[PDB]
Amino acid sequence: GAENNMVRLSRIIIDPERLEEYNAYLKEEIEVSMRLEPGVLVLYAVAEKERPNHVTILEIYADEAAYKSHIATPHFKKYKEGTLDMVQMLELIDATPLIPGLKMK
Amino acid sequence: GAENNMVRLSRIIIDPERLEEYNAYLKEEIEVSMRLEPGVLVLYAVAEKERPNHVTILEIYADEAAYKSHIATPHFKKYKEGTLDMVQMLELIDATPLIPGLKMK
Ligand SMILES: [Ca+2]
Ligand SMILES: [Ca+2]
Ligand SMILES: [Ca+2]
Ligand SMILES: [Ca+2]
Repeated sequence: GAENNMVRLSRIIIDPERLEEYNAYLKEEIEVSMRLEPGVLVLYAVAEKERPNHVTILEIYADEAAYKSHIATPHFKKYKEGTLDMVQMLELIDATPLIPGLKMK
Repeated sequence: GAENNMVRLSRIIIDPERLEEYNAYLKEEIEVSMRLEPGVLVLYAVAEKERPNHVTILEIYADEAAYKSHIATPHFKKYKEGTLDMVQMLELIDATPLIPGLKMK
């Protein structure tokens, strides 16, 4: 439920020359995850308008089991392997939501 | 609709000695905004577990008119004035969602 969801921010810097390829892989992998995995509650990615190769993803998983299952999926594998040479920085920020379970209108 | 929503990340660093007071003001202001303003679609605040005085808020407004109305409200005023001496850094990052209108499950 809301009280044990794993919430994380991923902050990524992508090689500017590979940004189109990266976005193609990322968008597909998010779409498949949202479609197929009940434990993936959101993968909400945004690109900074001033620096479009700086992407932040708000990640909410039902629990750590859901997260571990997610990173074993073929769709996550395709993304992780496909983009390995495109990522310049990856920051993984575990976080606590101020209002657990707050949803978008 | 999804295609003209104003999406922004606010990254804030709060004076560590004022963090409890800050969170009280922030949580109240988010709760009131979500309750009262149809144009505030989400204010999803998280605190970094390693550095709890580092807060990131995913902000989604229906449009720029909704945002301008929000910052004129008495509840936003109370928060902005109440926390003015507690904020050490404020970064306002306009952003483009990769999947406009994606919602949390
Ligand atoms: Ca849960
Ligand atoms: Ca390069
Ligand atoms: Ca809109
Ligand atoms: Ca201090």
